Amino acid sequence: SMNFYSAYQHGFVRVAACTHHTTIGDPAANAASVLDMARACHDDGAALAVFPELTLSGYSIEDVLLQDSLLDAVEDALLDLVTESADLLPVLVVGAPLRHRHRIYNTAVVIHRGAVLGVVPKSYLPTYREFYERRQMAPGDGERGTIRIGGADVAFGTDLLFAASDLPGFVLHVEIAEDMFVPMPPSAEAALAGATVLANLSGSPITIGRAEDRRLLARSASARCLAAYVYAAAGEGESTTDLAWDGQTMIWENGALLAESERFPKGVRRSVADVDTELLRSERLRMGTFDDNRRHHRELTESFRRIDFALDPPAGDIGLLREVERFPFVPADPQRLQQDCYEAYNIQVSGLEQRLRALDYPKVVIGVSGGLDSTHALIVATHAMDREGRPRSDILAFALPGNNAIKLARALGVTFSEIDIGDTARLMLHTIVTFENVQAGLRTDYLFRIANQRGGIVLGTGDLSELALGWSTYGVGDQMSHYNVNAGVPKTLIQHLIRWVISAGEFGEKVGEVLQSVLDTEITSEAKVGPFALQDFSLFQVLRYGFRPSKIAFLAWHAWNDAERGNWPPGFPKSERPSYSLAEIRHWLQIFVQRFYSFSQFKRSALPNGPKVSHGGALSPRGDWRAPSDMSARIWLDQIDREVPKG
Amino acid sequence: SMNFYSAYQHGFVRVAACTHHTTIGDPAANAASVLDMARACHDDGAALAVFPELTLSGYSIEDVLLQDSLLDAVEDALLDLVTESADLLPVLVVGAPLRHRHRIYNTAVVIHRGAVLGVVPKSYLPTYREFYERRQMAPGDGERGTIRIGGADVAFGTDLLFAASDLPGFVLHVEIAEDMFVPMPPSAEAALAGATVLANLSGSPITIGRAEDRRLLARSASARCLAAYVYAAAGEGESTTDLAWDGQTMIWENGALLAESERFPKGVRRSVADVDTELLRSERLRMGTFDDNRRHHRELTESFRRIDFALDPPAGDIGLLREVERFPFVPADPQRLQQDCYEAYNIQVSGLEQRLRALDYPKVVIGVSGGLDSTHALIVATHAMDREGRPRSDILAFALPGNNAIKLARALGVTFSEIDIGDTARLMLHTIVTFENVQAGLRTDYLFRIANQRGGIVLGTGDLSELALGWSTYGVGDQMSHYNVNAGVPKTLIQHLIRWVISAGEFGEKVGEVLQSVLDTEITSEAKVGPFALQDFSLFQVLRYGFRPSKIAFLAWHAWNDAERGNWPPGFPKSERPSYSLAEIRHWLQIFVQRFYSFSQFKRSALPNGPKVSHGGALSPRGDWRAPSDMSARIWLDQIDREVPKG
Amino acid sequence: SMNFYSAYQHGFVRVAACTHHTTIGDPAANAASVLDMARACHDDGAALAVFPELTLSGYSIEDVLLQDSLLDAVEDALLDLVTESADLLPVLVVGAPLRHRHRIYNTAVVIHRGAVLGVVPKSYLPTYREFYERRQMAPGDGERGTIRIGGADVAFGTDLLFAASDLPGFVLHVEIAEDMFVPMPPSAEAALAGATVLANLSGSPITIGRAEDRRLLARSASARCLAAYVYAAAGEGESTTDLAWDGQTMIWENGALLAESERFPKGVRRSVADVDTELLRSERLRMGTFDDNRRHHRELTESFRRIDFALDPPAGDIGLLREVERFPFVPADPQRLQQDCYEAYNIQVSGLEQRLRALDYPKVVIGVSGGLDSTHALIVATHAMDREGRPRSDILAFALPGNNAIKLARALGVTFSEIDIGDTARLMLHTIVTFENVQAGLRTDYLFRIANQRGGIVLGTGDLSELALGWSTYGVGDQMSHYNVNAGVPKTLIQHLIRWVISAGEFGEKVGEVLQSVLDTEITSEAKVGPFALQDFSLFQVLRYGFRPSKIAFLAWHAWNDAERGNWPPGFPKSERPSYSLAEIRHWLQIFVQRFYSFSQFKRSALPNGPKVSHGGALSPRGDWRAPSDMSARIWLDQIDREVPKG
Repeated sequence: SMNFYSAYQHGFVRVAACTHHTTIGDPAANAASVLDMARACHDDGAALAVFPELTLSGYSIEDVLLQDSLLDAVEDALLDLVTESADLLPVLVVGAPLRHRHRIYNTAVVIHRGAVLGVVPKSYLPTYREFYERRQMAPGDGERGTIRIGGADVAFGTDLLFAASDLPGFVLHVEIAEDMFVPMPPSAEAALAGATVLANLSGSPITIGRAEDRRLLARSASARCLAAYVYAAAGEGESTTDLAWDGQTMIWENGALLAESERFPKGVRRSVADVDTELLRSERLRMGTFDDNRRHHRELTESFRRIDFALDPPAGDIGLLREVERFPFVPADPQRLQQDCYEAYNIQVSGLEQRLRALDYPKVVIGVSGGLDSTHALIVATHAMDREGRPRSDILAFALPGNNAIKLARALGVTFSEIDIGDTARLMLHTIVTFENVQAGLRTDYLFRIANQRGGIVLGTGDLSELALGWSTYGVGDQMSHYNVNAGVPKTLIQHLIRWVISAGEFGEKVGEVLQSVLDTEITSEAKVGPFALQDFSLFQVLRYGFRPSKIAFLAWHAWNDAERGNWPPGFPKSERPSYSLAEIRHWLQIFVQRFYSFSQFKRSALPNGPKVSHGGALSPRGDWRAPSDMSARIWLDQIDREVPKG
Repeated sequence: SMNFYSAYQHGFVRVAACTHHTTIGDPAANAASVLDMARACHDDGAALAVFPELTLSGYSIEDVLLQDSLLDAVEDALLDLVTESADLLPVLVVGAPLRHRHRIYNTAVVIHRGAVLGVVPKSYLPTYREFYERRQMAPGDGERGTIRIGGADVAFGTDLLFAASDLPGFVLHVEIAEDMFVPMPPSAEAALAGATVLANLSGSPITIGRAEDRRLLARSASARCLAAYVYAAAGEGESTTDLAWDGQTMIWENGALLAESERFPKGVRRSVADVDTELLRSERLRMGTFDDNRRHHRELTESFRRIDFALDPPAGDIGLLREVERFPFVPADPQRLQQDCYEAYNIQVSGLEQRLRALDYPKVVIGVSGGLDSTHALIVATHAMDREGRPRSDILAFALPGNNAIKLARALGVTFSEIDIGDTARLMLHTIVTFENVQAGLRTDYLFRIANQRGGIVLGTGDLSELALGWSTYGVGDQMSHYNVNAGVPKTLIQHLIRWVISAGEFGEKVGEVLQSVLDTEITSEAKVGPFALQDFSLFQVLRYGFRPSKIAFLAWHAWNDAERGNWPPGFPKSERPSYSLAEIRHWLQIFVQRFYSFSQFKRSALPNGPKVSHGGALSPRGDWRAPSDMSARIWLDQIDREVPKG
Repeated sequence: SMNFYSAYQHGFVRVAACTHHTTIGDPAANAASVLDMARACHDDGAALAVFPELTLSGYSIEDVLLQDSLLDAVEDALLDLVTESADLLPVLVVGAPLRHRHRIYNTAVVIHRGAVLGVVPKSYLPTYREFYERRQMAPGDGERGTIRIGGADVAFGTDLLFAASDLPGFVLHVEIAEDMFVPMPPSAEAALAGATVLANLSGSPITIGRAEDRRLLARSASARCLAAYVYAAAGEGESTTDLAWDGQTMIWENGALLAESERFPKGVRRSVADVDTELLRSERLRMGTFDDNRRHHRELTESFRRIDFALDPPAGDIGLLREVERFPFVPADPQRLQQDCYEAYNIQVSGLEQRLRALDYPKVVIGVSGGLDSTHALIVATHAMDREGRPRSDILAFALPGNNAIKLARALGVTFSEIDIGDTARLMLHTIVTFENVQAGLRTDYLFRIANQRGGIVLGTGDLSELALGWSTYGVGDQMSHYNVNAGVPKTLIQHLIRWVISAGEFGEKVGEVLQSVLDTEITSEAKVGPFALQDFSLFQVLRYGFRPSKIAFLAWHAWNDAERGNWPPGFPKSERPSYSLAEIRHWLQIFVQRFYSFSQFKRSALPNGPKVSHGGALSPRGDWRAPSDMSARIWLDQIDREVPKG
């Protein structure tokens, strides 16, 4: 029933930061650039278009700001833009010097569908180094009430929110340039009062290092305020009597850069991106201290004035202007991925180290199959022992048949032994896929018994994705161990941790050759539960954000349906770059929500210790995931039936 | 009279962030680690030592926090540390769960010289994902009054400042972990109330990406709050039942990282750095909107309680724990420098572009000597013309004799002409170092006359360092031009902009060969005014911070006296790495303050347009530097006589 | 499209202060005098008519105020005036004792178009010396709410503003007599709250010195409150049992007297004047501390009640009731002009003195052409040298040919030398109106070279009007000098400074004869840029107030079109009293806005030091005028095309 391909119906809001062509001291010309860009934003289906500080006059005109003809021309141009907006989709946020009471104010005028919703004055006017703003303009901090524009009294002040009544996830707040650089910025109080999209109009003459400063402050605002931050600075056309300009625009969301434009461009530029209002909503739902901070500042935050507007956004397929990683646990960017792998590995190792110290260095018993998970756990166990100054021969590795394993153990210098469970199984199957659980259980039973006998503990090797799907023999089974270093690591990341270890090369070339052989042999269960690439994608969206299934399918389809779009991490030869149809994503998603929400929780409910690894979450019922073991997944399956097309 | 080699006498404060060895549930053991580290901080002359969240109990002990024997043992250990501090220099900030009224609070105890100065509870206790803090502990936001510790009632609450009565630049405020992550952090209000050093005790279980998050928030706090930010997280010893720890510590100052320690270390680590309290003071003096923000929140900021203590810091030579760049305008880090050069060049080019458009593309007249400055200006002029779609033959370059110049002009395809001023000079010297000003003036006179005749403007090529020192023939002279693209660029950066242009290679190999020849010929005036490396060093300290001369000499001596210490930017063969004695630095500094404060302002007072380039400042009297043309430098010279040793 | 001849369309508001004929204790008679005067105000197109304190009863009637028949008769008369006002243009402000709650109040009733807008009680009732007011009447300070008049509840209190909704520059506030004499008058808070026109109804028995006291307080109110102040006192008809009355009325604007009436008149009198609401608006726009004062008293100023009314003023030519000086820099009044010239001369001299001291008394090099500007600068240079005890022979004066100059230098006893640039020019024009810039440049080049050679500085002589219009050879040119004493002095004032110096006679009769010869020869460039009388007129309006071009043309046409109207300063024989048509004023104004806003700023952007002289402004880019060097004057030219008739 929803239009599945509509970004607006999935909770996105399309927003634009625009750098126009400045004609200093010519408001009709600045307005014609603005209108042209605003029409491009309309054609793109954008809900918001933010322009540079003092758009209609030029930022850089100093005492010209005070000339009656300049100020009159700004009013005439502004009113003409307002009439134009009757036919434009986006809210426009346009800068203007405007008269109010005794002075002119440096303002952002918020315009929508033929009306002015509000006028927001800059709160802090720098008057130091290259800035002289208090000479021409009055501070807006603490100003409230209304301003008279074109025959209407409209809201004026630095306490205004603009809330889309048909898009509750979109609540706009506006501030100007210096306002975001002070210790207590107006946007931070507005975020706590309910703003989700924070706009900044900037003039910002460019000097060496200044772009880094803008980025630092806008990025950290977006993170600390669990918000999108939409920034536009002035560019070509501002006076270069004493100053230069780079026209930078950028869009941040919760600390992530969604889009940015060319610095020092020839001609106008825009950043345009779909902000996920549900991502912002999900972060604020979970981070309770955000709301405790609002309650601490209740008087400050409860008094904002909320001005309502109806956006009436396009209902159809307008694409999705957003990078959606195929692997939420495996960043495509190589530098970022190296860092993640470094971090995961040390998490795993230091976790195990603390366990070994607290137990006065037991021997470590571990089942090794030659598979990715147990290969990597053995490497972790080895490094933990090395760092604790303990002999590698205190590692007791067991192959348990019902290849690369013995090679790897021999290359590491750990104690390797191979017990054949075939026979004990047989006497079991007699005294009482059955076949295949008896084996799994007898593996575990043995490992524990040897650990008892040898003064050791059992290290587990099962991974987070297996925990998510309940892929595991419950009880006496592979979940059970004294400490599982892989419990927090999703299957999709495991191969990269191994690659990272090989690249490290800190184990020497023989060990690297065996690990490489493991990767080559294992990479090329997924037949029952489907591709781990898709199941790890849904696990992240559910565990981090609680997104509904149709939202997850939509993100997954944009990431995965076309192998040529987007980016792939390192380690994917062209031939190993699969693409998935919506029918496939839908199928594996029905299996995901059933197994995750309903079937699998009981198996997780009694997990072994092991460290949390991913910022996306782990599944410890002592930690990130508290849930009932006895619930149906009916509503999630029904949501898929209702909202995700069959193909 | 001061001890010139004393970092404390130059306004530094030495601060330490420490990660100790956690013994969970054993306060006597945690306190013994703390005391050992605190004694190391004492030996280092540190004024402050901050430890991880809940130091005395362990952060990670969950319901064990509520056990009477744990809480009793924390009190006994805390009191014993307090008695120990009688003999230690630094203020210690140690975490503890402490009983107050109905509940325990997650606290930082601030300890100095045998007394507890104050107890600061955490304001926001996360209870989401891996955090369960509201289960055991009460929120401290809004709590005031006193807490009873060891027979004394001491200040308790999240409104405390600790001010060193003998070191006014050191005013401490403390917050804990999550407190810095909310939209309106307690430290931001404390900065506005007067805090200059903000401490954070953190537990912070480590996950992929989390260190980047800590960095983002601590760095941007330090920048937006014009403060130092001292952060310590827990490491080895915390429980790894569900979580891992990386022991990270770091020290930020105004957005710059001063120090950080090894992640996931074996054993304890500290970051130790000298914070420049005068840098923080100078930034706050200049950025008036910082204080406007305090006045907006007057009620909030005026009610902090200030607790005084006397530090009585070491008076002798304890070195300087701080990286002091030799070239404040030329970052040693290659990536940072590439960025700076990219930015300067585009500033210069786009500045000139706007001037050319506004004048309907005049011809551009430029004097070319073959020197660094005029070589680079000709490159800028060329690129500006290219970008504006204008013919290079509209550039009119003139050699004016009284080599690489004609080569470069020919290689660029601009119009080159060589006028010999020898003869006109002669008739001048007759009709009325004199010799050598007549020449300089006749150069200018000609250039303007040709510009008039040819429908053009004169581009200036003099640089910022020449403006700073008044190295220039005033009037009809080389200062005068229609637009100076070099006016904002200090001499020390010029050579690197040329190198950057060569590396760009966007002009082709012939032009690159000529530029390289310019560098080789020119690099190897400074005999009258001294080394530009030293004069640019002092210019930055004066223009950005207004530091007194003894402070400038001290920084310069630490940067420059030993060629083997510190880092050099790219482009300095081993043989070109000079070192300077204090006697030399003192000599050039006396010349600097006389020329800068007294002699040179009149020549700057009428400068041509050109863009500001460096975040350090430019010298436009319309911009960064407003000063009288008729003042003595007596007090600065006297300060040198009184406070800088002769050698 | 505007009616150019309409004072209302140019932002004037016509206001009247009226002294009526008092019939003590006869309200019908007082109302008939009021109505007669109000009809005269209507016929004059006045927007406001203010009457004396207690108009309807008589001020002086003491306990008769308390008689029921007196109070009833006041109500009946008041209601009848109110019905009459249905047909009158002006707001009427009429005094009445009115019952409210327990007492009568001394009130001003504000009446407009058939309704009572508000009733304002006197705040402070003097009861000392001849005043007994608290005996009969209650204080109004702090009273709010409404009063019942003629079946309507209307606003009552000392917090009322009356704002013309179709004339935003007209916001009225009313106070009574003693209210303006206390340290914190109600009108001062009303000005900060937005009042631009402050009315005072006064009874004010007249004694020796009292008129001076009224003037002092009303004048300084109008200045400190950047407002018009409209004052009317009672006259004939008040009881002379113990007191006399002088019927004074006056209208002040920003410290200037606009109009006043005959003291002790036989019959009624009115002051009627057009208040420039744009002048008040421009002063408040520029004086930021006025608004800082409002923000300091925010609670006080934000709570005024604003009562709106539509004036619907006459749209046609009603003349202009205002003295508009032909020379904003040259007051017509001889005493005022002598003072201005005394002040300018000492400004110039003391400026130069400080420069000479700071440079340890250099020789002073100056180009002397015999013209007004260089003649006067040489006199200034001479007096500065005399005052500093320095020999006149240290002045080095140069004639530079391409008469009165050598006479004047010889008469002063300075060192005179005549260099002929003819020849050096020639060799210049060869090595490369051109002709005529080469000369100007060679003048400058020489002067600087001689200054270098002789241990001196170059004094500039160019004037403010030349700076305004960019009349000057940029660069090496006549702008350039070490110190310009004329930089702040407009051309129109220069001749009067010379006349003043002659009258002083402090140089002796020979020098006076030469100066007189200079005036006679020079007085009788203006062919390219037009009459300096018109260009200085526009410069003042732009620099002081930022008025739009049509407003400037309107003022200039009223000042200049008829030589017989208005006043001329001293020094204008009948034959030298030009008049200008609107077509001429329009033509020179188009040239003015193009040169001033667009063409000329670059030449000013690098000005030499020199002191600000006129309260109207100077053009130092370090001082009064910060503006871009690269802006178009399109909007000002377009404003002229749209709004100023061709002739």
